Amino acid sequence: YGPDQRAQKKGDIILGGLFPIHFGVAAKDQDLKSRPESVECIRYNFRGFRWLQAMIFAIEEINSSPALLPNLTLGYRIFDTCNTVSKALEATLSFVAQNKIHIPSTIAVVGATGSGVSTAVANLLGLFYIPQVSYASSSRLLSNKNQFKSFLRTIPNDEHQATAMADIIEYFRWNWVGTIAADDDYGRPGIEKFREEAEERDICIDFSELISQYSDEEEIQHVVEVIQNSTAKVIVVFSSGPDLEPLIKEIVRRNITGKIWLASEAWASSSLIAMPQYFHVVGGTIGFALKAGQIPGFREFLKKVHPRKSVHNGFAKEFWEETFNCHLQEFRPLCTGDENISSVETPYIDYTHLRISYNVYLAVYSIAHALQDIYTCLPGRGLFTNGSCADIKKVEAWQVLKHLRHLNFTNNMGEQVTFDECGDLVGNYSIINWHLSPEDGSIVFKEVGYYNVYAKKGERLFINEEKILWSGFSREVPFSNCSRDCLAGTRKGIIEGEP
Amino acid sequence: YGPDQRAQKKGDIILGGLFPIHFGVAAKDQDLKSRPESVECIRYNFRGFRWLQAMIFAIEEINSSPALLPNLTLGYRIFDTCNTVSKALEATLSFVAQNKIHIPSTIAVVGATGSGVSTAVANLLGLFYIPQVSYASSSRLLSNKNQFKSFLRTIPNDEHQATAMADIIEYFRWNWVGTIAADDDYGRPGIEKFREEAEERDICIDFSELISQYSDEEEIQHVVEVIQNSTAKVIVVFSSGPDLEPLIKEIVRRNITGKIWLASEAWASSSLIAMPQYFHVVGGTIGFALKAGQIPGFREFLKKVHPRKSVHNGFAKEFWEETFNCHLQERPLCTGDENISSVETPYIDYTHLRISYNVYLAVYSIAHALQDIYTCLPGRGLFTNGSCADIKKVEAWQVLKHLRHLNFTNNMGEQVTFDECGDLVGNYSIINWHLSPEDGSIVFKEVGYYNVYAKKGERLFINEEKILWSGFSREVPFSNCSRDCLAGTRKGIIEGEPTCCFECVECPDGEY
Ligand SMILES: *[C@@H]1O[C@H](CO)[C@@H](O[C@@H]2O[C@H](CO)[C@@H](O)[C@H](O)[C@H]2NC(C)=O)[C@H](O)[C@H]1NC(C)=O
Ligand SMILES: *[C@@H]1O[C@H](CO)[C@@H](O[C@@H]2O[C@H](CO)[C@@H](O)[C@H](O)[C@H]2NC(C)=O)[C@H](O)[C@H]1NC(C)=O
Ligand SMILES: *[C@@H]1O[C@H](CO)[C@@H](O[C@@H]2O[C@H](CO)[C@@H](O)[C@H](O)[C@H]2NC(C)=O)[C@H](O)[C@H]1NC(C)=O
Ligand SMILES: N[C@@H](Cc1c[nH]c2ccccc12)C(=O)O
Ligand SMILES: N[C@@H](Cc1c[nH]c2ccccc12)C(=O)O
Ligand SMILES: *[C@@H]1O[C@H](CO)[C@@H](O)[C@H](O)[C@H]1NC(C)=O
Ligand SMILES: *[C@@H]1O[C@H](CO)[C@@H](O)[C@H](O)[C@H]1NC(C)=O
Ligand SMILES: *[C@@H]1O[C@H](CO)[C@@H](O)[C@H](O)[C@H]1NC(C)=O
Ligand SMILES: *[C@@H]1O[C@H](CO)[C@@H](O)[C@H](O)[C@H]1NC(C)=O
Ligand SMILES: [Ca+2]
Ligand SMILES: [Ca+2]
Ligand SMILES: [Ca+2]
Repeated sequence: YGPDQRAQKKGDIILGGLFPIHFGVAAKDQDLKSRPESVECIRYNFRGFRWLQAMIFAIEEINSSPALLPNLTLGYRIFDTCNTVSKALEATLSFVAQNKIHIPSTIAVVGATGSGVSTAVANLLGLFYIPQVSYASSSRLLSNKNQFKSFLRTIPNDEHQATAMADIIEYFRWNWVGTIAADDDYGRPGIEKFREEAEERDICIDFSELISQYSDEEEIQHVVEVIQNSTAKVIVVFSSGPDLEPLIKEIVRRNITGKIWLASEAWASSSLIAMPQYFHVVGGTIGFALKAGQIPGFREFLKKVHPRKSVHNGFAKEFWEETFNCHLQEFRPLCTGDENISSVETPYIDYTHLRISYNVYLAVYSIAHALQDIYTCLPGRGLFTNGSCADIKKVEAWQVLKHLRHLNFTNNMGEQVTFDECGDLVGNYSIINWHLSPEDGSIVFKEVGYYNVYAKKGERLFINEEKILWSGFSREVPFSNCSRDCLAGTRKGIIEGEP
Repeated sequence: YGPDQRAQKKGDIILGGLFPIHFGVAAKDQDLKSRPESVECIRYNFRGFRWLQAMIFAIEEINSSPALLPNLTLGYRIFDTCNTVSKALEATLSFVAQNKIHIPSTIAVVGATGSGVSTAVANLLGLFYIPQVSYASSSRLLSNKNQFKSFLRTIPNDEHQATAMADIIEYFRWNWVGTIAADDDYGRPGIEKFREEAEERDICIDFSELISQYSDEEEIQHVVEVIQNSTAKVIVVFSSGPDLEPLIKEIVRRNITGKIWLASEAWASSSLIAMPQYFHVVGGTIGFALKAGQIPGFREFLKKVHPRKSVHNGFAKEFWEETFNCHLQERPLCTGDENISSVETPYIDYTHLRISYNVYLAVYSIAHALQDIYTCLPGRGLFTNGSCADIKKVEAWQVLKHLRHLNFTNNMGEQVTFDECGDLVGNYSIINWHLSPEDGSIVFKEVGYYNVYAKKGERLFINEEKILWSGFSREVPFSNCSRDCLAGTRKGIIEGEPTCCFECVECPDGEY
């Protein structure tokens, strides 16, 4: 059961996992004139492979520490989703293969990345009460506990992002904008929340459009026609890189400049949009980012992968091949095997901060500490029936979920990690700016403030306007009002139809 | 296996089924202090039982006719979903149980009602390329063929409904309304489309709220207060009966009267809201409806039910118990000789068949897809090299391919064919809620239609002479946020308020 390439290790306790190794699937048509065959995957995601190694590192750090879960070993079974629902469902059917009835059971799943994939996986995982701990899903629809009974996450939701964007617009005195969002369960609720917030602060919106990764030519042309027919220089986008690339390509080949973008977290640091060829269009973007944690011995673990020594990993071979443009054997030169991964610039060991990787780390330690709480329990002071402890020899999924619901522990950085009613965390935000490197010629992200989620309303945002390059060259705030303000000797008037 | 309650029969080809026999599940939630049990369904839906009987009737009619499918017999396997995702997922896992690994396979499935349930079912059914035909799901999110490969339906989507509501509001000139929607995949896209159209037509919307079947007291109280403060008389609702009942209960308890409700097809005929004691609030509602059909011999088959002769129907015993307030023993004891006509229930208390006619069409659609595979000639086929499939060993994707190229004639002399998004087209009927003078009861009276086959601006037709506003009044209400400027005067601006609301200032001296 399950797909062919996988990261698998045996042990007393087995943990699941879903990571987007590939960016997407093939644009194919199957008019069913023959028996259908399995779809393929196209592009290679080096960021996703880095997230995969964080879970392995956390598990192997737990197994080597006698203070956490002694006399017990943890395994894993990690698959690939290709950013599609169907592959995730194929893997999940293997996750719950024994509960529906030679395959070990699953007690915890480190959830997917996309919101739609997470929803589709959770709808099936909630039947058997198997906890799922996501690390990048920030939709507000997953906070509903009537439908998703066993969903937890280590990332905050998207209400504060919309509120902060409205706060920025109010801060810089703009009242004429336009909105774009992806066509999924992550973009639509967020853009709706932003519209709800902006209606109260008297901000008028000109156009609203929806995009998708599989949009045809005559839906991109219409969207880019609507954009250039407007007089608003401020555009708000709730989408990811794969869902935004075609529109950006079309805009670039048309050479449309002068717009100001307010990026969400999904594409704030995406490598598909932050390209020097696009700088004369996407330059000067303002976006949001999370707070970066610390993992001490992580670079050494990343810099010791090998297609032959990493027998437990099935993605290492393709990582080597895609990195070195080389072909392994059991145009493309043959692989010697002694090549060095430090000589190639890829989003694998070329990073400045760890944000989602820290989330994977935290999810694995949350599961481990729930298991530890099960382990070190005194009978008569438990959490089940008349007060009892669950046996660590025969632990089940729902007991782990119950312990996760009542979790409180201090991480390696010296701060508590507690899950709220709907299994969410609250955290700070960091506001960044897109610059141009003077020496290397790449794109540099620079912090220009922060968003405080603890302070009172109206005292949260903090902007250092002195360090904002408005288009990479400008040092003056853009004008984005619909009409010029009247003077002392005049008054206002009404234009029929217009807001 | 799956759930214990079911209705199945042996045959060469088996069809699936998903009907909402109940309205919902129990309100109990576990604290995870013990092993969780199976959730239980609470209310009984007499409308959902009628739709199942339509599928059974269609199959039994096909088996008797030699012209349609000789030498082949159709069975069935029908489950209950209770308007819940988990039950439907369990039933669907039972449907595809053979293909995960003795178990017969399911050629086709007649889909669910709710869009949220249908999406969850289709996500799992699309892996195995099993065709699914829905009779009530009408969300536009299900028209994306890049995700739902094998979804088909016999009901139009809601874009035309939203445009029709905008046209109705434009016909009776109002520019100050409100909107209420359900928090699922059905009410959100429709309300977004309506907001787009209303902004296009220069109509101002005051508020916008979201409700759900499991909303607590504070949310309902906040929603009602929002409606109370605003002066917008006209309210537009995109939801169903179960999701709207708590709000209507709270409003009726607080006695808020005078609003004009525009109703979607989901609750324009629901028996949970169309009640005589709600009339002083929901009276005079204007809503949409589908087009009725004819199924001769249906009522007799409906009236020949019994909890003993129905060997193949496991839902009949609870039907009898609920109908006669009895208890069958293997609450008085059941004699078993009572008359169905004695008890007045939504089972046979109907006037037109509108959703139960879609089940008929779905069953004949699958039947005609199998007649095409059955009868063909070598070199004349939809598959590779012009070859034909094997009727003796037929697969699901062949049925899907033949469904994508289907063109047949209904019983009542009209054509059916499906678009390449698996959707259909049809007209609408606009009804008005009255009060019957003989028996106090809501009565729906048709006042106009919406010809979807016409050009823009010539589709809506409304007869005003048969509309009773608020159920008694004969005068068109008023909703504009501002009294009209009379003459010799100028518009004004009020700060912080929409352009729909002005001040009516007088002109300067020497002008006109
Ligand atoms: C979230 O951000 C706020 C401000 O950005 C943090 O508050 C700061 O806390 C440090 C140390 O406690 C103080 O030295 C600063 O003066 C605080 N800033 C302000 C504006 O009061 C807060 O600690 C952050 N939260 C977390 C969990 O790190
Ligand atoms: C663009 O419009 C905004 C609001 O429409 C203007 O913000 C006003 O700024 C003045 C002076 O700073 C304040 O007295 C007003 O209260 C602000 N408006 C509101 C609604 O608070 C802004 O000045 C305009 N910018 C330009 C360049 O005209
Ligand atoms: C309520 O407002 C609507 C539009 O804001 C009014 O409709 C206008 O009516 C005048 C004549 O009274 C026509 O000349 C306009 O063409 C109408 N506008 C549109 C867009 O159709 C309506 O009359 C107002 N109601 C009342 C009672 O005055
Ligand atoms: N929050 C996104 C997922 C996401 C977060 N960060 C990302 C970075 C890259 C790609 C996707 C993401 C969603 O729900 O859809
Ligand atoms: N169109 C509805 C389905 C529906 C039609 N009539 C109904 C009556 C009751 C409940 C649901 C329905 C939906 O998308 O969900
Ligand atoms: C595109 O627009 C920029 C900005 O004005 C201009 O400098 C450039 O010449 C244009 N054409 C290109 C980049 O081919
Ligand atoms: C978690 O435990 C620490 C231990 O002192 C305590 O200070 C903190 O308040 C606890 N967190 C919650 C949410 O109770
Ligand atoms: C369907 O069949 C009818 C009658 O054979 C024919 O007139 C029509 O062109 C066919 N196709 C469509 C799309 O209706
Ligand atoms: C809709 O109504 C028009 C006119 O009333 C009619 O010509 C057309 O055939 C109808 N279509 C359907 C699908 O009923
Ligand atoms: Ca250990
Ligand atoms: Ca306008
Ligand atoms: Ca206002």
